[PDB]
Amino acid sequence: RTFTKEDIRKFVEEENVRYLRLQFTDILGTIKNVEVPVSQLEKVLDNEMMFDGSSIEGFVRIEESDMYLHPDLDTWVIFPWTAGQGKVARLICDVYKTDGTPFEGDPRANLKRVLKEMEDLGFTDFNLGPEPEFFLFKLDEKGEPTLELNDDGGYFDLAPTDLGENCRRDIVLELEDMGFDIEASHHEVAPGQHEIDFKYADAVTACDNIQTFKLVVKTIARKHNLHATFMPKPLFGVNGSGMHFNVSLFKGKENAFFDPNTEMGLTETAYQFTAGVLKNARGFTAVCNPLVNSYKRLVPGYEAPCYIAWSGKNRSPLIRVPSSRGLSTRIEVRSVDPAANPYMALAAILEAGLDGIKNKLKVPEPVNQNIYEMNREEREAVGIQDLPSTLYTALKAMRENEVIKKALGNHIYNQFINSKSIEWDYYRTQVSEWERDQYMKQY
Amino acid sequence: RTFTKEDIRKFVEEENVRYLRLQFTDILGTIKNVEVPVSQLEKVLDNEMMFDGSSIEGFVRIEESDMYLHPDLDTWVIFPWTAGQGKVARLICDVYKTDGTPFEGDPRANLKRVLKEMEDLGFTDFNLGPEPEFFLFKLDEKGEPTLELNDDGGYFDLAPTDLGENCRRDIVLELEDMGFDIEASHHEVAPGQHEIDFKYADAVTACDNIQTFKLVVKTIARKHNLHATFMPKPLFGVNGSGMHFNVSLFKGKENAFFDPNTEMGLTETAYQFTAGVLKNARGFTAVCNPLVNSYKRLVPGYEAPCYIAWSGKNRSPLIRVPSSRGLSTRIEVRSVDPAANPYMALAAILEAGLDGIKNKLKVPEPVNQNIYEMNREEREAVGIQDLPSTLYTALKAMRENEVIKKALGNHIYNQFINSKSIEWDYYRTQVSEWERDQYMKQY
Ligand SMILES: Nc1ncnc2c1ncn2[C@@H]1O[C@H](COP(=O)(O)OP(=O)(O)O)[C@@H](O)[C@H]1O
Ligand SMILES: Nc1ncnc2c1ncn2[C@@H]1O[C@H](COP(=O)(O)OP(=O)(O)O)[C@@H](O)[C@H]1O
Ligand SMILES: C[S@](=O)(CC[C@H](N)C(=O)O)=NP(=O)(O)O
Ligand SMILES: C[S@](=O)(CC[C@H](N)C(=O)O)=NP(=O)(O)O
Ligand SMILES: [Mg+2]
Ligand SMILES: [Mg+2]
Ligand SMILES: [Mg+2]
Ligand SMILES: [Mg+2]
Ligand SMILES: [Mg+2]
Ligand SMILES: [Mg+2]
Ligand SMILES: [Mg+2]
Ligand SMILES: [Mg+2]
Ligand SMILES: [Mg+2]
Ligand SMILES: [Mg+2]
Repeated sequence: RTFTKEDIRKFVEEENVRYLRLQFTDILGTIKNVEVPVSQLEKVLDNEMMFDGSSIEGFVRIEESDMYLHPDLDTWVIFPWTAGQGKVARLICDVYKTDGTPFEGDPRANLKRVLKEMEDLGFTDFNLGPEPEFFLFKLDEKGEPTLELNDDGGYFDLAPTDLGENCRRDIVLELEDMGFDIEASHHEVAPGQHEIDFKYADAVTACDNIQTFKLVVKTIARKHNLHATFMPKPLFGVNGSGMHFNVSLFKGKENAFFDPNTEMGLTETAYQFTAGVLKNARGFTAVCNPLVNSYKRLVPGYEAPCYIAWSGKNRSPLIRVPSSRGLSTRIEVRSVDPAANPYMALAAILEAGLDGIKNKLKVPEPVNQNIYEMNREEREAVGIQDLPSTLYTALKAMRENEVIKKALGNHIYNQFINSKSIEWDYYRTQVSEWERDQYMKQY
Repeated sequence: RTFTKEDIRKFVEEENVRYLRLQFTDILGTIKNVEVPVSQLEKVLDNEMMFDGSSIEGFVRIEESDMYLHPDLDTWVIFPWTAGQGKVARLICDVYKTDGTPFEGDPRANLKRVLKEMEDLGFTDFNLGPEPEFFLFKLDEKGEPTLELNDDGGYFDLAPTDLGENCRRDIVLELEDMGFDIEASHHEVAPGQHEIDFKYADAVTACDNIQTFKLVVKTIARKHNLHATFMPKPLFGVNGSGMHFNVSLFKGKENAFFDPNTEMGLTETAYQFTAGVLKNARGFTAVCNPLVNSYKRLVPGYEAPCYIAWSGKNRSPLIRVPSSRGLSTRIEVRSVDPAANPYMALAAILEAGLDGIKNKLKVPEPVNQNIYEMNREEREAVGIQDLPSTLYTALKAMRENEVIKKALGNHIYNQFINSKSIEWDYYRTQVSEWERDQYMKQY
């Protein structure tokens, strides 16, 4: 069910592939890659491809720059928009040190580490169905983006109110040709916003999917004279974009979250799992919402969470339980946004979830109600805690949580905190057009 | 005949449609749809598939916000401007709740509910032939509509006075290749105004016929560098657009409105029905004219109604009985405008008419003169009421009518009152440039 070096060797000759892209993911969720001519295949498969690690965000220092790429052969895919003499294929890679030690800073591998912990606890797969929503801006004279959305449409609109109809069709086409099992395509709430959904996959595969997804969304958009962006809240007073993380544990072909006995079809594994996410949600939101701009979307009134609670069929809370049951039984962690590093965010959610199982915690009361229309002490009554309000308050929540530190390991944890703290302090000393428009004449 | 799943399956295979487009309508009459690839065909046909009802206007709240779609299979249609590999079929859907119940808030479901009460009183089909007039404006360079109209032509004008022949011929062509029975196209009275008529059909498919028609006109208008608008009165001083509702009852392929033996040629069933339409007109005007702007159409001098009355061959009253008889025999409610939600409006007029049959009401006598040149005191004489003049009074007339509260059921009634009252209380507060032009120098 895994591919061998000779599997890959045959694909390269069958489809007459000309170039290889070796791709991997830094600490910011940003995909990086070098292209080699397929004449270098044997170097690729014997794990002898090198790059400057010091030139990558959350990696090594300049005095130990050299690092290697190790291709995960299962990640093979060919880019259905490439020619015959320019056919390009891809391998996603894990990062290693010169000595053959896998890198403590690799985000993909760190998720592979946390998934071995769920396995020793008796679960065969951790499935994630991501929901990355995006905005489409128009490009100008000289190719750079503008602030003019591509339409003034809204949820489930059709053409011409929704003008990214063709562009979404082109993204489904190339994606389907890449082995994506697409599920739905539609205009989202906010003007210019779009959603394309695809079937869930096992943890490592799902993240690889997100990275591919972004990759295809952005380039096809450019071919439609549009600029795509996964920024959390591009604009005040409209819905932001969130990368909902639908998750579930399988004991093999069977969904450990589903109960065919009860009226709400949830097992107590699932209740325990949701318990852990809720307990540790403060500690992991810096990682699921790692930009300053991520907290301009965690504001009430736009179907994004602000308050740690769970409920079914309810889109105001941090955890919605969608109505589907059966193999589709899942918890939806709505706080995640598309700027998150998927590998790290899923590591976060998984180990928080595994915290609830290993510690057999009982879940709080479902908040079956519109949490926005609740006031500070009406929710303080039922024990509903807030998520961090700023990126600075999110990191502090991180420094004091013990689970996110285990889910990330010491390197990523420190490199993440060190970067984002510098990030905050550049922001914190910016003077906004807001401050000037409100304060330059008045005072 | 009536299509069944495997009928659906075979058409999908035999035609290689790659994409389903599932559509439903919100309270404001606006079409809503999601694209899903044919991968998901079986998830569609098992009514297994969902959307967010709190982001549909006039539907559910965010706490209870998960809803499903049941496709009406008889609505299968392949878009004749989608080639292979990008070929889209459509299915109109009904809307269901998480408990498997139809949604009280579905406007289409509702028309179906009322049509059931029509089968009670012994009628097989309620046919409607709609007449959705529209305007075409010129786009500017960056794609947005301007206030320059496409021609300056009149009723029945030719090219080059009429510069919409070519936009209309393309509309007519796509429409026939979607199965429409087109009956005429021509320039309408106002400059830039156009009409395309088509055969009547049963109530549901006719409202479906209107939604498709609207979507196909706006699409093709863009292809021609135009903006189609179904706004009732886009410009002062020249006719508005109406959506004439031509209706009749059938006792099984027999025009129940046609009496072959009498001179006028109407059965007493047709008379009773008009009595009910005429009695309840004020109560259903808000739903037939839901815009502030709807009421700048409903003003004398423009071939559009403003007084509750009925006449044959006569184009001033609310209701006109056109000369044609036989199976063409119909009443024409001329108040309807194209911003009206088709399903709701038809539900409203269907029950008003039913109100008159069941109670065997008797018809006001016809007003066989140009009822725009009758003085308020001359009209009060014969006992002729006025239509509501503002959306606010129309809402007042609606809150005080019992037939309309039962045509919509409480959810649609309540949702529409609420939404439109708010739409008014913004309008009533804005300062018109009319006001600043007459008053700002004089005072
Ligand atoms: N058992 C499961 N575990 C994790 N994700 C799942 C499971 N079943 C379905 N999903 C995922 O949840 C996603 C949610 O799809 P979507 O239609 O976007 O739901 P909504 O938009 O209503 O939250 C799908 O992408 C699917 O792959
Ligand atoms: N029995 C009927 N019931 C409802 N509509 C009908 C019937 N017979 C004809 N019609 C419809 O009336 C419409 C005529 O519109 P049109 O020719 O524009 O009339 P007008 O003379 O009012 O412009 C068509 O949509 C046609 O299908
Ligand atoms: C209507 S929405 O509910 C959009 C939510 C918002 N944009 C956010 O996640 O921040 N999401 P979904 O795809 O789950 O229906
Ligand atoms: C000549 S007109 O009579 C124009 C009516 C106008 N546009 C309105 O109903 O507002 N309508 P029709 O197509 O029924 O002849
Ligand atoms: Mg070697
Ligand atoms: Mg291709
Ligand atoms: Mg979704
Ligand atoms: Mg969404
Ligand atoms: Mg979601
Ligand atoms: Mg199923
Ligand atoms: Mg006509
Ligand atoms: Mg007309
Ligand atoms: Mg007419
Ligand atoms: Mg008789």
